[PDB]
Amino acid sequence: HHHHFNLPPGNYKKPKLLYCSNGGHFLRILPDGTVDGTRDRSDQHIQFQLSAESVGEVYIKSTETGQYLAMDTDGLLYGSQTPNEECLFLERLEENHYNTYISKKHAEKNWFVGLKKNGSCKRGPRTHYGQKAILWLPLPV
Repeated sequence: HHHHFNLPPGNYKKPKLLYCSNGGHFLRILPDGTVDGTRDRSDQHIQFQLSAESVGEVYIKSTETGQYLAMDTDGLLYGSQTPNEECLFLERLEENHYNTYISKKHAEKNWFVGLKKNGSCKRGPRTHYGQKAILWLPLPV
């Protein structure tokens, strides 16, 4: 392992919203596969169903479009129609409170799922431990 194994409490029984502490945005995957953040709580594309592959490994799937959150070879997030190796994330506790999601594929590079204060996605290499951009709070739908 290249990372710790402090896991967050909670389960995957129900869908959730993923709120980024940084700019207070909800993660969003639009129909065309575009990923970004929005403050609009009434958005129909901010609801996600998380599921565990192995302990601590998860898929993040849009309940509205069925698209899986994924990070490509150059670190950009995108919505995938089918589950693949780029869709697996290491879900961990951070700052004893928040949830972080590390690309499994690029875990050695410490590429995280994260949003900038303006709600745009951070590219893998631009993320790192210590940033507010990578801190998530899972909320009930």
